Amino acid sequence: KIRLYQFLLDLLRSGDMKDSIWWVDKDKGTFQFSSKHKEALAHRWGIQKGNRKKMTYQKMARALRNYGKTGEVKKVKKKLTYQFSGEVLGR
DNA sequence: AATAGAAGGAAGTGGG
DNA sequence: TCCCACTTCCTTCTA
Repeated sequence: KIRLYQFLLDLLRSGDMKDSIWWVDKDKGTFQFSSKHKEALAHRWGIQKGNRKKMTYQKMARALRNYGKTGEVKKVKKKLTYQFSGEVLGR
């Protein structure tokens, strides 16, 4: 199965949920979720994973925070905004 | 109060 | 056995 950060990067490259997620500065790898439409994207993540329960944004962001230590995704001090690492961006 | 974003400890589930 | 990569649950704090 696909990793959460790759799922998000794939969405950003494809544009298929442009109303739920978008680049802020793609050169830097910063991206931002929609306040009003992020849940639809969280639902898709859960369904792609086949999880038992409905996925929520809160649980999705809980997983996102676990990347902070290893570095694939880091929280940015801006509403609903995160940043991929250069390594993730290159791959 | 109502709403929302952000946080993380702890325990459960998957597939190695 | 025991880590992977989250998922789920619950509670806290700030704005």
